[PDB]
Amino acid sequence: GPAIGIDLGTTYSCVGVWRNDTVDIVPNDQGNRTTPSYVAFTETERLIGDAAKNQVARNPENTVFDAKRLIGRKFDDQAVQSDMTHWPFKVVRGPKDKPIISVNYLGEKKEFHAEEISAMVLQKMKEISEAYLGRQIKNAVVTVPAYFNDSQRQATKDAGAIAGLNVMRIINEPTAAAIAYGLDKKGTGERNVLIFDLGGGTFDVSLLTIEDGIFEVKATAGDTHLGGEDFDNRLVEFCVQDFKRKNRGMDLTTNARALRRLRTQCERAKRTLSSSTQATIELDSLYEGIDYSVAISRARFEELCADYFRATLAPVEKVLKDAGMDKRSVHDVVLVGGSTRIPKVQALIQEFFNGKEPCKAINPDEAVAYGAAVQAAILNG
Ligand SMILES: Nc1ncnc2c1ncn2[C@@H]1O[C@H](COP(=O)(O)OP(=O)(O)NP(=O)(O)O)[C@@H](O)[C@H]1O
Repeated sequence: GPAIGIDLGTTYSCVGVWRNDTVDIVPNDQGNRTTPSYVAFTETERLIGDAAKNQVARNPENTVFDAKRLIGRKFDDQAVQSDMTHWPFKVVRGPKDKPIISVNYLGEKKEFHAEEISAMVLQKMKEISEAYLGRQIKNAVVTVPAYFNDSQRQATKDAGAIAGLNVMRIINEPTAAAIAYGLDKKGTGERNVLIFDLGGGTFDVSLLTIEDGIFEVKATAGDTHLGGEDFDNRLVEFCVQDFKRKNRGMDLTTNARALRRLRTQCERAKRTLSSSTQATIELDSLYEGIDYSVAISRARFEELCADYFRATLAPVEKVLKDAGMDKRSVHDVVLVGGSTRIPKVQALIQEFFNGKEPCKAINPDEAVAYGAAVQAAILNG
């Protein structure tokens, strides 16, 4: 049958298919090409994606996200123990030091491995692809960060198997982006490719070398706690303080629904600021019947995340140093991840590369899935 390519992201997942000998990115039920990597359990149903993410404030203990931060890892890992302190869902020690997510589902305590949560997200990707292609799908290529170990790779493959997918190969995310642009066919000799990947929760910089279609990850650097979510946090913080001074120090964070309405609008304001210089937040009866509105400029947003945007350049320096390579030696600079849509992030990378135009023709949050779909087709014959 036909083969698909899946980008199983920390915050958003994306699937690419083949129609008429080309790659199509599968739109979900909301017309979006990316789906939140969220699952939720209630007394009557399980919710996936947007439906799960939108009810997070109403059901925090049973809304699971960030399964990618847990997949193939051990319960006692310092990274796992640190992440657990910011999660409202319960994580316990299972046998063989395996993390167990503990929720309530259909009126009973239910346990899940991180790969069972990721399997739900992968099953949703299989469903939308089947609806889109009008046929059964099993063959897939699933991507992972280049730094993932054998345990994390195997657990991602297991998530695929639990979802009913035949995982033909687990490939690296930066390699998938390079494949998406046909960088393994661009010129003669050796090709140096830098993948600049800024998504919802993570920042990954990878330096690859290509020679005669063979890819080699030379160096990787980044921050697993730097993404679009942190930029929203800065906008949310600004609006929370602005409501305090407008309303005698009143704190809207005490009301989960009010904070969620604000956060939802900060996310949309941020997205508007990638195409417009002005964004408007206007929320009637936000907190204690008090109306809230604010005009947020692109300059203000850039000023609020000034430190974050600057900190993206250090891992670019780290990959070039680690490989003993100069920035002028890079033949292709590839923009990957939804947060690379931010004009200031684009301007900073281009300035660093002395005006060099990046590879950005493919939607940055779709490139990994696009590349995974190309690889899937090759492997499927
Ligand atoms: N037009 C836009 N302007 C600014 N940010 C955007 C825009 N569109 C999407 N984003 C951000 O893109 C992020 C999701 O990036 P995406 O690359 O889809 O996540 P991912 O694949 O799960 N990677 P990650 O979270 O790092 O592991 C969210 O924080 C969005 O707010």
